[PDB]
Amino acid sequence: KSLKGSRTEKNILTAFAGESQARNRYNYFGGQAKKDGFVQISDIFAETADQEREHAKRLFKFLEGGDLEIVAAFPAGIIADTHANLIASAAGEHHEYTEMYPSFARIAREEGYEEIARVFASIAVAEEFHEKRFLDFARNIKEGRVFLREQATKWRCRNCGYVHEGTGAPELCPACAHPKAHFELLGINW
Amino acid sequence: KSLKGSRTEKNILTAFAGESQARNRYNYFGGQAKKDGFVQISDIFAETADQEREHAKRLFKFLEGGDLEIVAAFPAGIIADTHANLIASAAGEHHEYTEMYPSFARIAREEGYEEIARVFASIAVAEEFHEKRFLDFARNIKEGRVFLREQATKWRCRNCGYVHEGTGAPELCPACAHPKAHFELLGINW
Ligand SMILES: [Fe+3]
Ligand SMILES: [Fe+3]
Ligand SMILES: [Fe+3]
Ligand SMILES: [Fe+3]
Ligand SMILES: [Fe+3]
Ligand SMILES: [Fe+3]
Repeated sequence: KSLKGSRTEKNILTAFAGESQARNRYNYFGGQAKKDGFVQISDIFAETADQEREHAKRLFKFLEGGDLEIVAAFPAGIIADTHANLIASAAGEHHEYTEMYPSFARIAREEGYEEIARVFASIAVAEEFHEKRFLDFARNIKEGRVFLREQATKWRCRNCGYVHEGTGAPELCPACAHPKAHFELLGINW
Repeated sequence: KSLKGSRTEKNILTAFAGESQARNRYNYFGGQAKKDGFVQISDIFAETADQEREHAKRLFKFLEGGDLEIVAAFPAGIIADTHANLIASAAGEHHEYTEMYPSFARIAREEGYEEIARVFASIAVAEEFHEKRFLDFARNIKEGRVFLREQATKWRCRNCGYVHEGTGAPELCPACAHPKAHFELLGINW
């Protein structure tokens, strides 16, 4: 039915607003990650920013009216060092899939908007992987395993694609001469 | 002084939230412009989205705390045809420089935050050009002068840079074979 004048309508705008701020936060965090020497982590933040843009677009496409008042609490800033930024992000992601989305999906059902409850529940699934990914990176940093493993693996320079075998990523890539910050664990997903 | 517990603090988060949603709206509007056959207009929306990201970043950098509750009305959606999207954008831009920013700048002063009042007043200046730019494009569309003038001018294909002299942009660019949608009025600003 019509969305105008329902708790769900107000809920979609709230989700859109939080997702909108998250996209900006993740992009700023990506910038700081790059300046901290974590290029792979920098690009993940950027990718996540992009994915929130898409969660925001699906929700926005449901909206049909003019002005709508919202009451909501959002994190009042802070761009810190990368490890802290990763911890703050996971926490935000955590609240979305554990509290915000489940609740909004539940309400949309009570109100006869199953398709929107379907979308709200599906976004939460993606929000769970974002948190996990942020948590793993935070841990690697804290344990110092970002650029060095205990056993010998293959490392890839994201800048030129040079593959390196060893316990750790080299100081400078021998092909493109870009620094260690550009190396990641070689991955294959096909 | 400290920003915590001031009307200004709440005002910065509000500006950050609205700017955050504007960046997403302008990007969605850019997509629709591209699908409407207005590539120059599409890129302007994209550029504007990027500039709001930067207004949002300056404001965000002032924030120092945790969670903060906000009460505010935001436009509850709508991606329509390009002319309407341009009209809605100018209106939003209009409210920012005429009402929101002046007011927030005024309050920041009463509260001893001159530097923030300085930033708030400077953003409004940029918000005034965004509106004007959106208004001109809306008018050209409505009057049908997007791809055709009364006197003969020079038109440039944004895709390959081919310069065309005439009253109107050609159906297909002769160099890159991309359609009329890619042409703009040749401009020089140096
Ligand atoms: Fe999210
Ligand atoms: Fe997320
Ligand atoms: Fe390399
Ligand atoms: Fe703005
Ligand atoms: Fe603007
Ligand atoms: Fe061309």
